[PDB]
Amino acid sequence: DTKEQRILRYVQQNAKPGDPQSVLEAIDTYCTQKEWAMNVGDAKGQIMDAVIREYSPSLVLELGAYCGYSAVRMARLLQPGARLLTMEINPDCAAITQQMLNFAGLQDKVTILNGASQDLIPQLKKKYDVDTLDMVFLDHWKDRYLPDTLLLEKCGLLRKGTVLLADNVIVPGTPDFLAYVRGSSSFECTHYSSYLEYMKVVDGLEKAIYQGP
Ligand SMILES: Nc1ncnc2c1ncn2[C@@H]1O[C@H](CSCC[C@H](N)C(=O)O)[C@@H](O)[C@H]1O
Ligand SMILES: Oc1cc(Br)cc2cc(Cl)cnc12
Ligand SMILES: [Mg+2]
Ligand code: NA
Repeated sequence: DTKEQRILRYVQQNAKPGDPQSVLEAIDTYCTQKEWAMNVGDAKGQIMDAVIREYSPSLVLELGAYCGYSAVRMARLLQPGARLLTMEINPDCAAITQQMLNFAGLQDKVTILNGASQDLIPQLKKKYDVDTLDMVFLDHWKDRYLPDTLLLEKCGLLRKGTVLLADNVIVPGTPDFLAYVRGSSSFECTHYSSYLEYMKVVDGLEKAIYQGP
């Protein structure tokens, strides 16, 4: 039995089926009262909400699903017809995420892709008929942010206006990623400060808006 299963079980026992809000609230309650887990969380969730509302992406890509907290957070604000693709390398996490989406009633707006981002990204065009992305949420292994971003660039999946939203750019930290996007005229960056309450340390998100090549 694992932490992630315990989270899922707490939700099935306490949340209301078909109700994404109550699912979020239960995950936050559990991970705040019983055992911490690396969900983006409610504070950073507020920033993610504002971003989705401002840009109204029709096609979103998430890197790193874990227990589905962030997938549920975003999918619940998507407009009719909009969709979320989420890539998860670990099949145990994809399973928990799938069940979390099922319980929330969001399964028709979200598609889980099983694999490593770098394996799946070059397949997006021809296998999943993607033209370009409207938004990408990066929240997988920190060493992957930069190479995957350059890979997204090279496969031609970004367009002028595409919103990159990167979590944990301070802790554990993604210095090479930040240096690249902040350094580059191809991206316009904003930093959103946020505090990780359990670890009592300042973190943040970076919003990088692509300008084209
Ligand atoms: N290269 C990669 N491709 C796909 N998934 C990856 C990956 N590297 C790490 N992961 C997955 O990314 C997750 C990071 S935690 C993701 C948290 C989630 N976004 C939330 O806030 O709810 C883990 O489940 C891990 O298995
Ligand atoms: O939000 C987070 C906090 C900490 Br600490 C570690 C994380 C690791 C991953 Cl892979 C994704 N998110 C994380
Ligand atoms: Mg994170
Ligand atoms: Na910049």
